[PDB]
Amino acid sequence: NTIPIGIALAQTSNVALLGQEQVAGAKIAEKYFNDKGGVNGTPIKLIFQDTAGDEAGTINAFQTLINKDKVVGIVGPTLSQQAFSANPIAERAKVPVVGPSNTAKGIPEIGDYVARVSAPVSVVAPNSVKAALKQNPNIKKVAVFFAQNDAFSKSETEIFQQTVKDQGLELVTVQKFQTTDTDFQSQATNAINLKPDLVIISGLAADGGNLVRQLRELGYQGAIIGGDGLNTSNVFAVCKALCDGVLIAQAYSPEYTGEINKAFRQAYVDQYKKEPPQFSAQAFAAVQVYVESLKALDTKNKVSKIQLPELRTELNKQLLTGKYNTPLGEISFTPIGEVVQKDFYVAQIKMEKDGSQGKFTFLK
Ligand code: MET
Ligand SMILES: [Mg+2]
Repeated sequence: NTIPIGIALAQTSNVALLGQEQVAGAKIAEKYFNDKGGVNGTPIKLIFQDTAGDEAGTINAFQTLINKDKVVGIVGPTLSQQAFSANPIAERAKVPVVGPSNTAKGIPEIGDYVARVSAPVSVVAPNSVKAALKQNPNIKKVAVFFAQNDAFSKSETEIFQQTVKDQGLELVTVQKFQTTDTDFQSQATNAINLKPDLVIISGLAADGGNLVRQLRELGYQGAIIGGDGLNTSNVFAVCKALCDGVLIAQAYSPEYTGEINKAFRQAYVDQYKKEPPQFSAQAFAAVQVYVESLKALDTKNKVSKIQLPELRTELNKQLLTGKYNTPLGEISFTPIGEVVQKDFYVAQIKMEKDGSQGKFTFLK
């Protein structure tokens, strides 16, 4: 006998460039917690249902997990764009959802069954602008790009734009694109002609990487900040050597000294031969929230005897009250399921000159 937890992430489509790291983190969590006896002796079982890259796919994944797989709760989805459409399905069904990396404004507000372990754009994004200004205090003109078809990108770019204004910088242009675009010559040239010292991009991985590369191809030599959608080594293949120098804020640091992060990091590093990326840590933390909440609930009210609808409701109630020592640091939730997290960072992409390999270097 095992306790089913649903994992609804992008395992196909271009969104899987972001989902990949999350699936990896979730699998590491499953082994980590089951090796510790699962929920008071009862193993958990992660049940994966691919969301693909759109809303319909996420709705279908949630409904399958809820109705066929009878999961006690869901971790997912990958994108805020997907969460806004699909999470209300779980809310109405009274099934908890914990978002691992949905950072758009308004996610926890979707309902009483929606929480997230991922700090939102308003708290993560401004640090990368401050970091850019530290590396070049003479930055004055800023060009901003964003994917207008993506909910998170629209949310993130508003934060970036306000931060630019508050830092006393000149916003010379705001350019729009679609996440499905591969070509950005017109927008990139429009920005370059305005001589920005800093470019900020809010998109996803393939699009963001393509835009970074094209900006460099077209001769742009200034600073570049990428938003959370570019926060994966999967961009390295796209912009290659031209990814070098891109600043990306982080809601996770491998060097954080919590015991579980040490164990998570070591488990990750030993397998993947590189530092755990943010999306992997965040997915681990989401599974952790479910395991530790299930343990706490089971101790007070043996879960093997609770019928599924009540189990879901009590698990949701429980997880909202918990304090968790996760790879992300010590976290908890507000009464509406917003994450409470103290520490944030900025990393910078460092490419090898050949362009075949790179890493994220954390700024001190
Ligand atoms: C794992 S990709 C997440 C991208 C962005 N944080 C969003 O909310 O969609
Ligand atoms: Mg909520």
